[PDB]
Amino acid sequence: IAESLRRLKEYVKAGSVKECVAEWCNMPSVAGFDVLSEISYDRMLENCSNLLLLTFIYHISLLDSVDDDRLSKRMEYISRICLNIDVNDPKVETVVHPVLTLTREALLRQSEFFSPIFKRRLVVLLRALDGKISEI
Repeated sequence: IAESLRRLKEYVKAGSVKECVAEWCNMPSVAGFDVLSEISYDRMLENCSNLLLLTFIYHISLLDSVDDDRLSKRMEYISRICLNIDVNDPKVETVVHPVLTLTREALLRQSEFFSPIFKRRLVVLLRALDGKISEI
């Protein structure tokens, strides 16, 4: 964890966005997520491949923290990426359906422990994920 945090911190400073996301996905710690969270989702969309973006939301869905502020960031990243992602990109055709399915299931598995604010926010997020699965 500690070696990885050091790399993440330096990638954020340099503005190495893809590198930040890829580093965190390889070592998806809570502390690392908090460093990465300095990078807004729009920068991620400009710099990361669709495969990497799907790797990222999958890892966010598994992260074992339900703290309100952290969960807010978790859900915002997932929402924005899933609304932006082109589910018809051939490069992700063999992963996009199972990844969206696993992402939804992962969030539901944690949902009993979400505060009421985020139980309600999840209903909205699930609708967005289901809409993307509906396209394909």
